[PDB]
Amino acid sequence: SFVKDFKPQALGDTNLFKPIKIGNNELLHRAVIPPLTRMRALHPGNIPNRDWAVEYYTQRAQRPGTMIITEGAFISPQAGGYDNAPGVWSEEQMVEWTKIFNAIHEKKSFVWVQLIVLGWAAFPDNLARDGLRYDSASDNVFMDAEQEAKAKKANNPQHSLTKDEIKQYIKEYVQAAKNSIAAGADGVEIHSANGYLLNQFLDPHSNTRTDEYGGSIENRARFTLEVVDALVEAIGHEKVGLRLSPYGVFNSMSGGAETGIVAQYAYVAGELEKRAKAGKRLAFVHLVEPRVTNPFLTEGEGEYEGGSNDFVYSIWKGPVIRAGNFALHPEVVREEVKDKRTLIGYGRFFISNPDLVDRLEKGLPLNKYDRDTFYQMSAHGYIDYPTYEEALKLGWDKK
Amino acid sequence: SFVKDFKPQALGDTNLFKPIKIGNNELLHRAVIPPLTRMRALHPGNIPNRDWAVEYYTQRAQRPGTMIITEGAFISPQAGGYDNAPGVWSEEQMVEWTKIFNAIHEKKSFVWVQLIVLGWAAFPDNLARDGLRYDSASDNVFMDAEQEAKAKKANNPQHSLTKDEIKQYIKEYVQAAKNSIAAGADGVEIHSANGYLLNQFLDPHSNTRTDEYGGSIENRARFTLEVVDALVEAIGHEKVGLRLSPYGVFNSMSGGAETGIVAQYAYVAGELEKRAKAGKRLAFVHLVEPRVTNPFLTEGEGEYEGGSNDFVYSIWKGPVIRAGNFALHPEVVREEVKDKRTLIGYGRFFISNPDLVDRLEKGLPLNKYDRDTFYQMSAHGYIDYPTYEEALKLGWDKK
Ligand SMILES: Cc1cc2nc3c(=O)[nH]c(=O)nc-3n(C[C@H](O)[C@H](O)[C@H](O)COP(=O)(O)O)c2cc1C
Ligand SMILES: Cc1cc2nc3c(=O)[nH]c(=O)nc-3n(C[C@H](O)[C@H](O)[C@H](O)COP(=O)(O)O)c2cc1C
Ligand SMILES: [Cl-]
Ligand SMILES: [Cl-]
Ligand SMILES: [Mg+2]
Ligand SMILES: [Mg+2]
Repeated sequence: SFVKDFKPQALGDTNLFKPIKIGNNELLHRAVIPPLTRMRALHPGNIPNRDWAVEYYTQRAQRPGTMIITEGAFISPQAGGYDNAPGVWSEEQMVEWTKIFNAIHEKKSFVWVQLIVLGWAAFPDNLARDGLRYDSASDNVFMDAEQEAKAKKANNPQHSLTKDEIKQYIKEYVQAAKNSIAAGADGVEIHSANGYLLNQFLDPHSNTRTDEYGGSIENRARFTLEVVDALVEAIGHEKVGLRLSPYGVFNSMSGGAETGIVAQYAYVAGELEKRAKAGKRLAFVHLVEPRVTNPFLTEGEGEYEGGSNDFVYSIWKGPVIRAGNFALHPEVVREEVKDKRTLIGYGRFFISNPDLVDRLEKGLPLNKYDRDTFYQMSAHGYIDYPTYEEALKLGWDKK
Repeated sequence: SFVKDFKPQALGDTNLFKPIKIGNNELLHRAVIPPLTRMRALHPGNIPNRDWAVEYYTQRAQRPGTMIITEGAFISPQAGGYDNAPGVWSEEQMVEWTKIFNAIHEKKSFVWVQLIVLGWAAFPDNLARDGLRYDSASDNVFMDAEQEAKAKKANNPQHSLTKDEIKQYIKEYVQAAKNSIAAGADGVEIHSANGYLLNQFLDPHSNTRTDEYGGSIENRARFTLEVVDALVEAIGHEKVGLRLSPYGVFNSMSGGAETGIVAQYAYVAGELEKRAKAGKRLAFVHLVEPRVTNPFLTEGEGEYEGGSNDFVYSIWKGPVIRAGNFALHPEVVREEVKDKRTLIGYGRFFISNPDLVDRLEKGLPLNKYDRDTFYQMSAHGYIDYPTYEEALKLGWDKK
């Protein structure tokens, strides 16, 4: 059915529908698909879903010139820990990714692989089964009670990364980015948000190290910036973006409660701009808004009104993708896109609306999303959400 | 005469005329007099002007409940180097300051002493005459060619402060703050802006030290925060404010050209908020706007449009005083004061309008200022600017 108490607004008369260049891609509009983990990958091997994944991305690539960022993909087995999320380290995986990339490109759209490393968000029992460590920045605070319980039962202690192990992860990032580009991707997004490994280093709560990788702003940011530099060198600055969530609390990050949090993120932005003047400007910075500090919470919940991402624009001078509760707030988008380098990521409503871009342009009703199938092993709630035309044929305007 | 091409607006219907508590003071409106060096102090002894200073402050205290921040006052001889700016270290000085404070309090207004240390802004030849060092954070870059010339002629080399010398300055700050409060001041403002000593430490251009006082964000901010803590301990958090100019380029600071500049200032703000939750919240943070990156330039010149101070509000949760080209822009003030903890500092037009507050309330014409007498040894352009009533009697509406 359609979202009931929503008054759509046509955004065709705004910059959301002005073309823009991101890296090597000529986007025809500024509605971006942000990375959305869907858990349809198959076990063993973390293989992109052989039955449905091409169709899912094809559907969502349907508006020509759409930028798509993939669901997070593990750079290596040690970086993983969810059996049904995909990786980008093996030939088996890349064969499926290549079909996905070809399909998106056939629709005249673009695809950026998000590269992820879970750290403490991983399931310790899955890792133990596979003889893998349970990693994080430090070893004196756990993510939450459920993870502590899983670690205890699995006899798999949260491990503070040694330096060489950080270097190994960097090696894996480089190979993963190379694999992605070689298989046909337009670029990669480095995930440094949402409480995953790089974020665990950035955050003073999860990072209590006393070596060069913690204990200060520059040190906490070291790992993230090393990955940025390794990837820019490997595949080019124009094929690399970075995702951050300064006010996020998901996966036990600090958010605005940490008074040093803006300085930490301002520093990272500064270092990117530094490189940008040094000739190596990233394709974009992608920010999760304080509009959504936890993506599991329904729209309008977990809003942080005490902080803004606007500080980033004073520092970083490249394109900025912003994501978080924008689908139901066209009045907010209308204002934000007046800035000529701002793009808008729409997550949950791209899950439920394969033709979301047409709907934004024309101010059409939106399909409600079904949270129950966000992470199901099913085609249902993955590839069977209707376009607006299909919805009308199904009589959804009458429900 | 009045400012010719200005269309005044009455601001009586805005928060600019809502009372607010700053430290121990119940301000009756939010138009603040920011610190304004006027160079009327007498030599020898850096003594506040025995003839005119009481009258000057009395005039500008005339609207009941006005917060006045004094011209910068040297904490010690070594901290000085301008013969005609006042100090707050000697009995001779404090006798004059006490009369000033009494006069302001008689008008039911408030007075905060700004404490300053010049560093490389000082005249090396004056210092050499008095057997004093020419100090800064470092010794490998000079402020400008004129200062280099003065240093050469005076045989007085720019000296990078040793650690114990930093400690001595801290001792002097503490005694200076005590002297101020004892003499009757409502509080002090720590000047960490405008390219003076504390700012010289904050800025990566002027601070190239490799010890604990430089080489990182935390280190560059160390001196400023040590002064803050020393003063909060000495006289109370409610009697202490801090002034910053993140985008300033005056006295050879970096401004927005430094990509790390927002992180540097965000860190300081974070540390203040940290103390604020630790029970010791400063009375205010005072910011110079990117509206004016150099106060010597006429209004509308030296504007930096590439950065905003708004980031501070995401971090620091106390009162914020903002200064820079607001007198001629009531339309901007009207918007900024919608924030209920924002006060507005008016510098140059408080020099020329002793009754500025009445004029802002009622939307009256403003007296033009005379830059030639900003720093003259004269009553002219100091205590002879007319109130609006006096201006009309002088026929200024006809000029
Ligand atoms: C089901 C689901 C899966 C997600 N997966 C990822 C992910 O793999 N990587 C990532 O950086 N963010 C992920 N996010 C966060 C989104 O990219 C987005 O920032 C968030 O949903 C807020 O935007 P929205 O209100 O438009 O949904 C996910 C969010 C949801 C709801
Ligand atoms: C003549 C003059 C003297 C000043 N003296 C000081 C000072 O002693 N300390 C300080 O922090 N700022 C000083 N400033 C900067 C002002 O406090 C204020 O930030 C600046 O003039 C911009 O505000 P305006 O446009 O309202 O004049 C001075 C400015 C002027 C024009
Ligand atoms: Cl799993
Ligand atoms: Cl002088
Ligand atoms: Mg169901
Ligand atoms: Mg004259």
